[PDB]
Amino acid sequence: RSVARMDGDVIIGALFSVHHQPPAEKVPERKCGEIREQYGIQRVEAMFHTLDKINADPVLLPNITLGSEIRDSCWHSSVALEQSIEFIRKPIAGVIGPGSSSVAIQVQNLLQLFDIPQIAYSATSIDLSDKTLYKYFLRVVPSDTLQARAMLDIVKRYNWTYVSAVHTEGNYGESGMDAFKELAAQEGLCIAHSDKIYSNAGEKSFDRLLRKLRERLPKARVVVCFCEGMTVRGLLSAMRRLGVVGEFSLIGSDGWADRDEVIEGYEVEANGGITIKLQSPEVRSFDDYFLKLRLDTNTRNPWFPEFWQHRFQCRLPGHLLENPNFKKVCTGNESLEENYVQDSKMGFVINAIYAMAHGLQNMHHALCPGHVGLCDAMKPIDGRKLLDFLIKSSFVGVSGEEVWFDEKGDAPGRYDIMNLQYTEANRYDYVHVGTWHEGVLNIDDYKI
Amino acid sequence: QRSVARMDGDVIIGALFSVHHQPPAEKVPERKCGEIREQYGIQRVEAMFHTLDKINADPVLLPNITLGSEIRDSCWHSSVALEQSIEFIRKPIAGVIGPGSSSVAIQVQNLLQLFDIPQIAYSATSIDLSDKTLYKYFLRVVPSDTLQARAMLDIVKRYNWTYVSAVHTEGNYGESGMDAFKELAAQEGLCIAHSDKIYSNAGEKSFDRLLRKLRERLPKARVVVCFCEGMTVRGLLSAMRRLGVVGEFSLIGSDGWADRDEVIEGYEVEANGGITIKLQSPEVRSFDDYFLKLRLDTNTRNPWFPEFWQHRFQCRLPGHLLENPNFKKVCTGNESLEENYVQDSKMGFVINAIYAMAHGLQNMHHALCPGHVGLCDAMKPIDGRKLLDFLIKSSFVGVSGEEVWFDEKGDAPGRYDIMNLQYTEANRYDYVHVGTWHEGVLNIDDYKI
Ligand SMILES: *[C@@H]1O[C@H](CO)[C@@H](O)[C@H](O)[C@H]1NC(C)=O
Ligand SMILES: *[C@@H]1O[C@H](CO)[C@@H](O)[C@H](O)[C@H]1NC(C)=O
Ligand SMILES: *[C@@H]1O[C@H](CO)[C@@H](O)[C@H](O)[C@H]1NC(C)=O
Ligand SMILES: *[C@@H]1O[C@H](CO)[C@@H](O)[C@H](O)[C@H]1NC(C)=O
Ligand SMILES: N[C@@H](CCC(=O)O)C(=O)O
Ligand SMILES: N[C@@H](CCC(=O)O)C(=O)O
Ligand SMILES: [Mg+2]
Ligand SMILES: [Mg+2]
Repeated sequence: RSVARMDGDVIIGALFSVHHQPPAEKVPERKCGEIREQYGIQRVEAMFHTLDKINADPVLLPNITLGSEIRDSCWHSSVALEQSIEFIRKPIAGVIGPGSSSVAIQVQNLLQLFDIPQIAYSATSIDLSDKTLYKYFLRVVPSDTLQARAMLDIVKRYNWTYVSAVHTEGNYGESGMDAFKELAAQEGLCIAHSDKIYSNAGEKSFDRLLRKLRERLPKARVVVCFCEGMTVRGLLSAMRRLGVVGEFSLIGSDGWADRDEVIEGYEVEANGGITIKLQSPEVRSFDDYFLKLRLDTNTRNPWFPEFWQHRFQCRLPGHLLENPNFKKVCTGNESLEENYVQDSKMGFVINAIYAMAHGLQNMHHALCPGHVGLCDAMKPIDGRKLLDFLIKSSFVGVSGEEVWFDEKGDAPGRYDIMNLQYTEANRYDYVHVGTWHEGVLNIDDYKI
Repeated sequence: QRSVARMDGDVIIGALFSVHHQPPAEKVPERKCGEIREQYGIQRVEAMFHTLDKINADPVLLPNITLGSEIRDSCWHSSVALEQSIEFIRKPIAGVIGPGSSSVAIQVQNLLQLFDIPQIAYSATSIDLSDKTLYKYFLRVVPSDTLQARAMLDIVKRYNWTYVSAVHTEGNYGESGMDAFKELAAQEGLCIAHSDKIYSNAGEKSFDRLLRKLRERLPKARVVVCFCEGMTVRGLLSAMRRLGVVGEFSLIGSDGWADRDEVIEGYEVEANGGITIKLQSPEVRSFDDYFLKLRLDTNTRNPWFPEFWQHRFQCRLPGHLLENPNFKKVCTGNESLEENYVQDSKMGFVINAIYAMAHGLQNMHHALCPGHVGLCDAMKPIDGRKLLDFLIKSSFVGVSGEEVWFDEKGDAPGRYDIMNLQYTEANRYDYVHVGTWHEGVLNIDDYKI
């Protein structure tokens, strides 16, 4: 499997969903789906970019260059584990990712055996806060103990007393929904229908899911989905097949948030949806770098050629990765600015990388006092010690966010409440209608 | 540097057994295990040694090819099991026996499958493991809980009940078991009245509500199917006592209840008449003949024996690397293993899992090395992907005379005992054996119920 590398004194591993997960039938041979931009290429480039800057920075890690070994997780436990084995087969100092809680648990179960700290940028499961089971895990995002509370507050806000519940099979949906149901039970909120499903389940399964939900109408119109985006898309698609529109009031978790790829093509069935988004400021710095990448000068990113052809539905003559679905040759001058959309969690990806650097810096200050570069004490780097320095690190993120971790490796965070609506213009957009921070729900009622 | 039980041979079979209890929660990061175990540990380690000795003396099974072993401790925990599984992939292991727990077996299989190493379980019963897209290299000689659902439904249909309530304990066991029951029930025209789930540790208030919801469906739905942990049943019995009701329902429970006294202890009156399922556990006399004769000074192939002996007979071994600090008297070495002796209830499964591995290797040899006495180039090294194909199609007669074979998903047939709680001729409540579910056929003594 391809691997994006950058040499340096200390090597940082990373796991990103460069491709979609393998089709249910291909799982055994671990053959992945199509190339991804927001969750794949953009994150791979964000790592390269962040490391470039850090290595060009005189204050952070003065004479210590950070290298990398970026691997594809295909958002799947089996591929992620396969690739994590490669990390431990210069030794990896720490790992960034993967994005899924279930997948993250699989990776952490192996990494902890070699004392390799892991920092997530999107794994929000409450379970990962258990340090007896996940000692070497930390993250720059808040656990879903909060998101579940935010979701219940929204339901309470609009006096909904009877709701249906759906979650994506796996640790993220299961842990999040269990927390929500626990809160609901305390508050006396009734759950009409409850169901679960795998994001990659067949259409017949999503058909069944939808049918079961409709049967609980019209009393159970509100549907709480602690779901991955693809699970939500699977449901919209099922609504498309049955010819139904606007029957439910969907309230989704961060797997949906304000992601365009989730509702693309199904804006009609998705319209009116209310979602939760992890607050993360747009990273302009990244756009300036990313949009200037060219298919001829970007050689450090092994997947770029595959990406370009897919991004511009064109093919590369003679290229081994020539796409057999497009005829118009790639002019190699197409603009990455067309319909461009930055990964919604870009800030977290970047700050997770910076957290790793700050951990290494803090460790160097303590173990190699007065030394210029790495000293005997950090040759090799002791993962167990690096973990403690990471947990005790605090800094200002790429966009001003205060980043630090509590004893459980959890970071502070908050959410933006989004509402999908048909704007004045002939277009559907994610309107920012509110926020949830420290138990306080603020929603602009006139905006909804 | 965790100890390993070894026996060299032409082909090495790996094994993961719970030689020790899992690490206390706070000792998990350091993977420091608990107390030594006998039935789930030492007895299984010895069962493997004994079985291999027997197979190596068997003129019909692998006549001129010896089997060896690399037995590791799983401490009934995924971190230790993974730690030890890493050691297997670090002579290469042809296959792995174990581990015992489904959640732990899943973690082990996620890794083994990456190296095409077939894994055969003797006690992991999770329905999840039947998914070959996720667990291609997993097979087992113990039935999947989906067969418990089947047996329980067969019991319900036998007495022509049309409506039943359904309760299951939260978690994989309870939820998967009940989902299986419900799928079958729907397909066969059985209606579900009240349906619920609950944690065994839920409060009395929660069990009070559960009982109220069940009673609301009376008298039409007098039968309650419980795919539950024993303590969930106990919670329900406890609620019946508080409410002051008796014999209103006919409870049918999965093996979480089985024939456990701790479940009905003090609530025999409200439990009386319940029907439960239990995995059959045929005693393997030949194992006892071997195990009961083991001695401290001569058993040097089992590295955990010294520790086991000290704990088993509450004595210490002066200056031993693992000298038990809880007892002052010294072991004589002539204590008898027969005192309070109890044979691991899964012993037959453990032995048959080992025999299944041997038969898969034998079948592979016959097909890939025809005419060769020993292993030929086609089996140097053994192609795990091929061994998996041969294992799946292997069948034989087990240690207790049962027929062992696997379906396409690597699942095994199921044989359960059917119990009925009754008040015997004496002033006592006993779990009376009233039937069996023999691989699809329900045999019940209708008069005893
Ligand atoms: C440290 O790195 C800087 C790069 O800006 C270089 O100019 C300087 O000479 C280096 N110092 C040492 C002691 O290597
Ligand atoms: C919820 O119900 C209360 C009580 O009837 C009412 O005062 C409040 O305005 C309602 N809020 C919404 C959003 O409907
Ligand atoms: C194979 O094993 C049998 C059974 O003990 C033995 O009689 C025979 O001599 C062996 N063959 C060889 C070539 O060693
Ligand atoms: C179940 O119903 C069938 C059909 O009437 C009947 O033949 C059979 O005897 C019944 N069994 C019992 C145990 O009542
Ligand atoms: N927070 C989700 C991931 C959502 C997403 O990034 O799409 C998880 O922990 O799995
Ligand atoms: N069947 C249980 C294990 C039972 C036992 O041996 O204690 C499981 O799948 O985890
Ligand atoms: Mg620097
Ligand atoms: Mg033999």
